[PDB]
Amino acid sequence: NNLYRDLAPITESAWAEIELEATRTFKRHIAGRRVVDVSGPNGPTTASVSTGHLLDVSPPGDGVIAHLRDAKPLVRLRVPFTVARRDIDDVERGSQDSDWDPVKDAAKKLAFVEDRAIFEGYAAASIEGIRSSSSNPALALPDDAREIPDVIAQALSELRLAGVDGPYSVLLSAETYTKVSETTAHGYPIREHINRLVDGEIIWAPAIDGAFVLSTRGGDFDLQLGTDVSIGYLSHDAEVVHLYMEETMTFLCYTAEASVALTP
Amino acid sequence: NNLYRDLAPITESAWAEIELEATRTFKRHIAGRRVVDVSGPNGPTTASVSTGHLLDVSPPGDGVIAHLRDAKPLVRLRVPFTVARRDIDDVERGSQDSDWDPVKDAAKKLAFVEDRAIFEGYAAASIEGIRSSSSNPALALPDDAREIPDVIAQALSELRLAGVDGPYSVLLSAETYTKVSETTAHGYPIREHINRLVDGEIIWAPAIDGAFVLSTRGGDFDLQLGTDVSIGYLSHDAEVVHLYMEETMTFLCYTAEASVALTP
Amino acid sequence: NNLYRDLAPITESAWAEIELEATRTFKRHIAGRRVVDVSGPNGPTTASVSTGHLLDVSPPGDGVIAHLRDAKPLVRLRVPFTVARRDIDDVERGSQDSDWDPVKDAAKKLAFVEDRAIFEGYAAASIEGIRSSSSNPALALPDDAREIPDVIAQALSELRLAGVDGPYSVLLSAETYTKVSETTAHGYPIREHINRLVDGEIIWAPAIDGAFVLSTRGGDFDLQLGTDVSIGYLSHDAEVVHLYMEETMTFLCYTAEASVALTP
Repeated sequence: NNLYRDLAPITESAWAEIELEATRTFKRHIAGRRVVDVSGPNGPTTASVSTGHLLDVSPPGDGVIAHLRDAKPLVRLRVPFTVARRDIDDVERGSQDSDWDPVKDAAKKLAFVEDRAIFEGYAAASIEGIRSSSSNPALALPDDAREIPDVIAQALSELRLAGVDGPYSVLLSAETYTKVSETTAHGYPIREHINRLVDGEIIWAPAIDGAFVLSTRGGDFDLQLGTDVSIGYLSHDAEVVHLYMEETMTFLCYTAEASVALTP
Repeated sequence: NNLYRDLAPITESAWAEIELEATRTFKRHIAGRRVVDVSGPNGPTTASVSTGHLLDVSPPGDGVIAHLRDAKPLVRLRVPFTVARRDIDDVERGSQDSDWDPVKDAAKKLAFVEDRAIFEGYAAASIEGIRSSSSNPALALPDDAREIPDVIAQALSELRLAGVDGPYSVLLSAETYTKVSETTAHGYPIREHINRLVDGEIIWAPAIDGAFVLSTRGGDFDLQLGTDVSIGYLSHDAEVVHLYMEETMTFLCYTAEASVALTP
Repeated sequence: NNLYRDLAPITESAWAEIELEATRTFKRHIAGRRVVDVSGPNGPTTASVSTGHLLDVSPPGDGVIAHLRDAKPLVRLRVPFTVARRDIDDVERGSQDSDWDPVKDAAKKLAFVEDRAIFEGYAAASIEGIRSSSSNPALALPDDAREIPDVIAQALSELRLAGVDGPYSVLLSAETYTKVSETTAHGYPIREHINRLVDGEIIWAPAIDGAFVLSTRGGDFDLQLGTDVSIGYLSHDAEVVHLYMEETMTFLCYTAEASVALTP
């Protein structure tokens, strides 16, 4: 009800088209949710996640010991966008090529923001990313792609020597993903070697910079959602309708030695 | 299990006696829980209470609007105390007059701390009390007790003129309670007049300073408990056992004009 | 009962977390138990393993022949470690990132000790390892990884010429494992060649020095356990709890020509 979608001059079919486009774009442009554990929507009443720690505070009086409970607040991210009214009206007339580019742009922006917060951190929201939280030393991606299989093999060894078990996955930036896809060593593609090195999967991650090697055993990275991605309405005009894409979330990292970062 | 009561050299009967004494003392010395609404124990995993508000924060990037969710953290209060081992051992021998004075002192201290936090506030825990949160102007208790019925009648009128309804209750400090109990006007006790003025009850509140006139309709004052009063064990010796009384709580005031403070 | 875990100030959830971490780390860091035959726990009353041989001794008197029965005693290995009490207490408050690094370190130390005893021997315990017990001549690992497939093929031939049958497995040190994983010959990875040479499996063995080629038909290597890995409690303080990881075991090698050692 807080979305006020009933006040928007948008028909049911137009809403369905917009939602389909947004879902497709967000699914295509998101990679963090494919590795970390998602704590599903807890409702609009959720404002923070309890960590279970205690913080020393001044006692209310003599002879009393006081401790505050520690919690991490959620953050709400809102990406506004605008949709032309003629495109909405053409849907009911059988139009199959309505312009939903703003929806795609908003979905891409929200997905990139979420991925960067998960992996690179968001200081204002008190989110420490996987890269900063990792304790394993960071490796460097080689200049030539033919050496990528070696470095990924060095990281895995680290994860094995730290006691971290379970399937291992590699998240590669767009440039690194393309380089690995097209590179061959004496005619032998290097993807067929990385696929054998890694028993998990290679993930298309267009939002990160370098590469990440993580252990997907479970219980190391938790994305807490208070509210999942939702589309709402602000106002409209004789020509345009103003909507927004919204999400309330936070990220927590528990295991520091379950990730290795390969810098560019 | 976190109380570690199984490691203490205390028998079941001694535990029962200690708990009975603590419960009696805390019930006798507490007055805040008789007026405000208690949100019962939510378990050890509760660290904060969501308020439903939003705080502006710096956006993660251009074209995005960010808001943090606001929450009030809980605070844990711990009052340690010590019990002699001979008194514990005498319980199994049929002793009916074991020394539980430390338990009573700890219970009184915890109850007074909780009452003062509810009514006078606790800045370090971000708790704003009923007195500071109230918007109605504060009245002054008269020098002579015979005029107390008039001032209480002035406060009620205020509560009526602000639109606040429901039963009205008066919390009186120990000195004011005794003065009202013993005072008479031309032989007519003033308690029989205050009882007719007030359709709720007169509450013995030995922790507050002056007096409070509140509306007990409901939904104005909320004491959130993460964990109720519990007794735990720290360590022991050949002569003494070290225990503590613990409670995790916070207080929230919603209706500012549902209370009037009568200063001493 | 001899572990005295009931005296420890540790809750059930903390015990579960500690045991889970220890099991994960030990499973990740152990390789001997994946090849040899494990004679399961026989109970605390087991003190030695009978070999079935006889030792000449001085007769008690004229006209009598005396022989002592030969047995190999078990050895108990204990690795103490310490855990902070605040981390234990945070588990009941919903903490998901408690510090169990000491448990991981103890598990790694115990696993490495057991692996080195199985493969390199432990003279004080009268344990002769696989390397010293082997009768086949030891080969040398080549300087360049591209020649590793050849040497492993030389060892297998030896095992075939000695009459040893059954699946063959290769245990590689961490360095050799990584080298084999990353090395390629004219773009063709050498793992795809070693996997075809060997009909068993390639085992990650971070405790051994060079490499081992063994026959896993069965009945050649026996790890006798009197008591499996178990966690016990020694004492505690106001800040820390002292625990230990314990195991009673011995190792026996029967077939001398069922193993080949490739030195670094």
